Amino acid sequence: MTKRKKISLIGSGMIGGTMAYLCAQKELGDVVLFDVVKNMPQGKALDLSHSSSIADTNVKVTGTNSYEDIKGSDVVIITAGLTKAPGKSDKEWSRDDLLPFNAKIMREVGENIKKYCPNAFVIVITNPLDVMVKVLHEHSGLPKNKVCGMAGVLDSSRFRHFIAEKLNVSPRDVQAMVIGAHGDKMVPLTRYVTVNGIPLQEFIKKGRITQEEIDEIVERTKNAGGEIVNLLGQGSAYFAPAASAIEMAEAYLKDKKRVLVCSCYLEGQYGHKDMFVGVPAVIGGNGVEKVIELELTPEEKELFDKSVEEVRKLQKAIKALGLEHHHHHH
Amino acid sequence: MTKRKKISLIGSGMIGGTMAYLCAQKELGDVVLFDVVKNMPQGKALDLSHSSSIADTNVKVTGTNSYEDIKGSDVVIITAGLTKAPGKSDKEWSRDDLLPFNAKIMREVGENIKKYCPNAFVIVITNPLDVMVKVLHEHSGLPKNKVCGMAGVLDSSRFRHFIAEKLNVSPRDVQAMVIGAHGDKMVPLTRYVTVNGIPLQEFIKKGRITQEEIDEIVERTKNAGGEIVNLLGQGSAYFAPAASAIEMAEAYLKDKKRVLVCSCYLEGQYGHKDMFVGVPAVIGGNGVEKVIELELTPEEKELFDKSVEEVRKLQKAIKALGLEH
Amino acid sequence: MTKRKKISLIGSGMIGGTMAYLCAQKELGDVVLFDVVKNMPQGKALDLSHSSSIADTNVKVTGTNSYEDIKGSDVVIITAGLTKAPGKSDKEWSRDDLLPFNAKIMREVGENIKKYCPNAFVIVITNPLDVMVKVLHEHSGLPKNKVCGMAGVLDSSRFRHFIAEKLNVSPRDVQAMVIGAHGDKMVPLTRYVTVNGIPLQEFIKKGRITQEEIDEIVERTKNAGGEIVNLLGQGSAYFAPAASAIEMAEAYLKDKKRVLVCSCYLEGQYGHKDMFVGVPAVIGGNGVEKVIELELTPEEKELFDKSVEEVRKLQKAIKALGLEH
Amino acid sequence: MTKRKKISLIGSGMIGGTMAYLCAQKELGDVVLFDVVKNMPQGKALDLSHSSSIADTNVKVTGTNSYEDIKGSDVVIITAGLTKAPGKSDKEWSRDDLLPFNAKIMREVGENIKKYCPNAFVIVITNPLDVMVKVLHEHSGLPKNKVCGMAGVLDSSRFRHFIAEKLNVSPRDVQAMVIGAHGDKMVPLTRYVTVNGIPLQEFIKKGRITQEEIDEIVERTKNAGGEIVNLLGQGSAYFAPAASAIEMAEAYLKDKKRVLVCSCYLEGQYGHKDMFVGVPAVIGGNGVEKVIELELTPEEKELFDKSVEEVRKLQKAIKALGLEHHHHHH
Ligand SMILES: NC(=O)C1=CN([C@@H]2O[C@H](COP(=O)(O)OP(=O)(O)OC[C@H]3O[C@@H](n4cnc5c(N)ncnc54)[C@H](O)[C@@H]3O)[C@@H](O)[C@H]2O)C=CC1
Ligand SMILES: NC(=O)C1=CN([C@@H]2O[C@H](COP(=O)(O)OP(=O)(O)OC[C@H]3O[C@@H](n4cnc5c(N)ncnc54)[C@H](O)[C@@H]3O)[C@@H](O)[C@H]2O)C=CC1
Ligand SMILES: NC(=O)c1ccc[n+]([C@@H]2O[C@H](COP(=O)([O-])OP(=O)(O)OC[C@H]3O[C@@H](n4cnc5c(N)ncnc54)[C@H](O)[C@@H]3O)[C@@H](O)[C@H]2O)c1
Ligand SMILES: NC(=O)c1ccc[n+]([C@@H]2O[C@H](COP(=O)([O-])OP(=O)(O)OC[C@H]3O[C@@H](n4cnc5c(N)ncnc54)[C@H](O)[C@@H]3O)[C@@H](O)[C@H]2O)c1
Repeated sequence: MTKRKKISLIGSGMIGGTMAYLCAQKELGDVVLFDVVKNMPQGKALDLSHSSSIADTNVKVTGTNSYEDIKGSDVVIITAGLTKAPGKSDKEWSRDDLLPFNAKIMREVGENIKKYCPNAFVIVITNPLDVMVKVLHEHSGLPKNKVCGMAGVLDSSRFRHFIAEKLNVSPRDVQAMVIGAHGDKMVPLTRYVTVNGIPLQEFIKKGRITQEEIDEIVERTKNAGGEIVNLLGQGSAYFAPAASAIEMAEAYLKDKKRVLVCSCYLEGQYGHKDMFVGVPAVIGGNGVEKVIELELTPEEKELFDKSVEEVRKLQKAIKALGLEHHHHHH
Repeated sequence: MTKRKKISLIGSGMIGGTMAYLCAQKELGDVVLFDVVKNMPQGKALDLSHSSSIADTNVKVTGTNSYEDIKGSDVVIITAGLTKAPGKSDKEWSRDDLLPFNAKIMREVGENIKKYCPNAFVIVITNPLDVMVKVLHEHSGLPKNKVCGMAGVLDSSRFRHFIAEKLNVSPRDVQAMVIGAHGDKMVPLTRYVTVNGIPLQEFIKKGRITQEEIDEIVERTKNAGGEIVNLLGQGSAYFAPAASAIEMAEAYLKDKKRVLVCSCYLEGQYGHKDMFVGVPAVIGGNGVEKVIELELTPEEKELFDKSVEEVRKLQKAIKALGLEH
Repeated sequence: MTKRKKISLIGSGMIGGTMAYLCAQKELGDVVLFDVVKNMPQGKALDLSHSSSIADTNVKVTGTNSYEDIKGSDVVIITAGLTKAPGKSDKEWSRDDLLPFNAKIMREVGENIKKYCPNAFVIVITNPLDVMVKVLHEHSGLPKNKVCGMAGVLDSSRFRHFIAEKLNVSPRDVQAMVIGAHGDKMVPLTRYVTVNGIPLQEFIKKGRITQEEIDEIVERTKNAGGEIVNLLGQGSAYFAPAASAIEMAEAYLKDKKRVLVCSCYLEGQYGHKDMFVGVPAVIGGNGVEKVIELELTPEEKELFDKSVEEVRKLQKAIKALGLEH
Repeated sequence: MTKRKKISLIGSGMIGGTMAYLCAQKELGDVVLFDVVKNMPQGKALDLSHSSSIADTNVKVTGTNSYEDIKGSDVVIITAGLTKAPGKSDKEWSRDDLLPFNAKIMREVGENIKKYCPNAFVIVITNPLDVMVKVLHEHSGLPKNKVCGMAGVLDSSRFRHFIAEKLNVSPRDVQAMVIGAHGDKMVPLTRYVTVNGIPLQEFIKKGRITQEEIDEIVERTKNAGGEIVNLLGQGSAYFAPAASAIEMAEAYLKDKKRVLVCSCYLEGQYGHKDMFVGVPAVIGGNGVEKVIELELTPEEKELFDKSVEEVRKLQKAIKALGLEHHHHHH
């Protein structure tokens, strides 16, 4: 027969479980919840199985501590890693501090994807996002188009939400993109914000929103992750991160050709190569099918290049870790 | 108790039945299917009721030949009318030719809404759309914000589909608007086409689409209705018209504040007043909450004004039939 | 790349177009609308394509007059055929009278499936359903588990709707099956009707429904198709038939293991073999995965056997037309 | 205008947030997330707002620490309370130990519903469920039909899932009910389990499932909550509890006339009155529109009555708490 789709969630914490719940609600495919922690993914998987019965969906949800259970996955979504570095206050939370904790996890996960599901589409969520996706790509041996990072869909959703709230319109009808690194140097593209294709500038000229208010929204978008960390007190955001990665997964599974901002492998676009960074892309059954090259103004391009320089600085730290290949398997 | 929403579909032909099906699938509210043809709406309502059981939804679908069954409707959607004028060929199909048959029907429907459901949000579909909506409005007594015509969501869906197909991207990510009259002088707004906010011009510059291809798509959008009439051989489009009207209805029922192009009563926007014509609008729980006045270029403004002039010409026929002015 | 599912709809009339609309709303897969009428499926496909843009779904809808476009289909759903026999009144409508017109069409469709998409799961709708499915199966060469007819989900949806309406509960919570032939000798299984597993008998005992009311509902279920034919005046039911077939298709495409009554090839269950007739079945990725043999009472068994005998009589006509045996 | 529906979630912890996410996904109405903990509901509400933008839904999600923000709620769902009593091991987890912690919370919540949204339909989740719903009803002054407890939909979903898994059929097609108290003396109604109306017994007679396997499933259903507590290590189940309460809310909001097992106020049915206990009911726009009286056999009825006696024993403990009315307002 043609089997249900199979989605493995490497990491069964807050984002992992929430993504599994979306998969159950949406009947996307069978789900494997993998974690290093014993019993917990099996417990969440039982709860999620019960929830599938309530939803009248037909979804097997399996919890596991064994990588071999990811064999034959169509999609793999990776959240394995730490959310907050120890000995740091909430207010000084930085994704950058997670780097030395999370890089070695990416190598392990990569080696296991290489062994058990080398044909999967792989979405990395673990921070610091743009360099974690590079480590994973390097150690997994996957095709450049079959690995990407979730960040832009989340950052863009934030930008959209804040603009839509201010204008009092449906967020369906706001288009907004945030490109570059997933961090403080992300680049919300104000000039590209539209309301059903109507430039945001029209609304400014009509006095429905001011430049000052837009500038505030751009900064709120940059700071949104930390805003939620400060309010929650434990961990980080999960409902929107989960939804963002599932939107990407959906695009792959059903070959939708969505235009989504993701951290993608560049091969010369925007003047850069051999790194992953946030750019608009077409996502379909071939994975990252196209990186779209925006006609950025010199000012936007300078912001983007400065963003990329933050990824290059993190990449130097990854190199200073020294990670050998074929550590776990080959 | 708070009751389910009640949606009355005045006209139970192709579009009306298809809209009822969406209401059953989406569990939007109870549905009244009204028509002047005896027994037909009752038959469709039984079929639709069976289909709600299959969908596991909770929807009463009532077919009727009596206007009294529209009492208390939250939303009324009007498709009553002819699709093709008697004695005309398919090749010469024109929405304008429907005018003398359908205008009288709008008057009658309006009179009934006025007594039975004056607080409804009313969506007109019957062609020729922009003048039909004005007849309905005038004879119903409804507030200007509580009546509109479905056209621009359909015309825009065509523009979006054709652009998305050429670019090979999801239509979710194509924004395209068509404003003006729902007819040959509709105005597909090429300058406003975006792919997730990215101007279509960027894709031209990169050679992903040519200006000639866009020009073809613009004309294909204008001609889409008659293309489908000629292909089908019977009637006219209905799957997309139904979905477009239901999108509008959902925006009202759930106070969504959608930005949708609809035929709206103008009160000076674009330099025009006291007609309905297609414009971007915010649709929510107060109906047409705002008409958005685009910063049209002089050339776009001219195209819009020539579109409005087609509505004004049709309105002269309405006045000459004794149906208002 | 793993491609989208491909669903071919052989017949692009009322049911075929409505099923395409569900596929577009539900984003089930790309759709091919095939018909012998030139240009009509192409027109509907354009309309449906526009409607997918409105739905924000990602669905190619292709209309065609060429069987070659069914190549590689995952699912094929067959509605090609007549709905009413020429020269008969509505009051005397009988599915049996369609047999000599529609049987030849099943042969032709089968021959094409055999070369172009022999690995498809095939759902037959064309009437008279139980014998049409057997002609298709025989001339297609498909495995017995890969072909079935849609009938029992529709008949059961009617039984469910009528019971749910009388009890004033959600039809989600009514389980009712109708087995046997899709015709006047269908068998609504009163003893198996439940409300969330609670036997209907409990509601009789409490006076929420009477035996006379149930008896009326049983007959209304049997007569439902012809009731809708008489009300509509044109054609026959389509909203519930479409939804029923799409429910079946979804069970296959997503390996759901739904328990649905379908016309299935019997291999000794109920004491019968080598015919298709309505039985409860588990539908999943291997098609008809299991026929469930109910513990019928002697009286129920007799009703089922008399239903099977109606299929056997129709099959004699099939043999006499030279279409198998 | 006719406003969106308004759903207030009193308690913004694991179940509360998860219910808010379902409301955002399903576009059920605007959501108020109330909690006594400062900042946390506001943080979750931001994350959920972002997720609504991703979902293309039109949902306002507000976090609050003020009861007045529940004014005009159509539905109120209460999870306010403790999940695990202190100083107890996971293996000895009991809903009964939560009683003295949670009763006073119910009085406070009730008094505020009375003041701010007396026309709401109220779904209680806080354990120990059947007596918490009684405390809430007593102190809120709501109509008997406008308050109920979520338990049976969850317990029944579990019974359904386990049966459906064993038979390898869609859980849509399994009907199973668990009635009585939400605890160890719940009563899974084996005789009423059906597969599209086909008695489970047919499947036993055909050898597709054994009585021994059914008996195991009945006990697994009784123990399911504790099973998940043991596996998770922290807190209790949330994905299915949330889904269960939203299914009940949906039934109300859209007047669906669903047949759902809920903890309902009895007025003589089953031989009992003036308590809430799990029974099948029709749920629609009038709330609990009908309690269905099953034709229980004497053996099933004995199990049900013993279940009710557990609720009566908890109720005596509630009485021994002594709670005065008009403590917070009136
Ligand atoms: N974008 C737009 O605004 C579109 C507009 N249309 C128009 O919508 C209208 C309906 O199209 P279809 O549903 O396809 O046509 P249809 O012919 O299938 O149905 C029209 C129904 O109106 C009924 N009707 C006629 N006079 C009536 C009366 N006084 N009251 C109640 N019902 C009455 C008829 O009996 C018939 O069932 C046509 O005028 C057509 O031109 C259609 C497509 C797109
Ligand atoms: N429960 C059931 O099994 C139900 C069965 N039916 C049956 O389904 C069939 C279709 O019903 P509708 O869609 O309402 O009819 P319809 O008349 O609207 O469409 C049938 C289509 O089949 C096409 N067709 C005829 N010969 C063909 C050929 N060789 N190949 C391709 N297409 C061809 C026609 O041109 C037409 O478009 C009828 O036989 C009807 O009795 C209908 C309702 C319920
Ligand atoms: N936009 C973004 O890209 C974005 C947004 C939010 C969170 N994040 C990141 O996502 C990651 C997960 O966040 P969360 O809230 O789900 O965290 P969490 O702490 O709730 O869960 C992470 C899980 O990873 C597991 N884990 C640790 N090591 C592992 C290993 N070697 N293999 C498998 N599992 C392992 C842990 O046991 C834990 O269950 C964090 O790195 C966080 O910074 C990124
Ligand atoms: N089937 C059932 O009925 C069922 C199933 C699961 C959980 N539960 C119960 O649901 C309740 C909630 O579980 P959870 O996992 O969401 O717990 P949780 O600890 O994650 O959240 C409970 C929240 O209640 C808040 N709270 C405490 N006192 C409050 C007050 N006076 N007002 C408002 N908020 C207050 C807390 O601050 C906390 O955020 C528990 O009592 C648990 O036993 C019942």
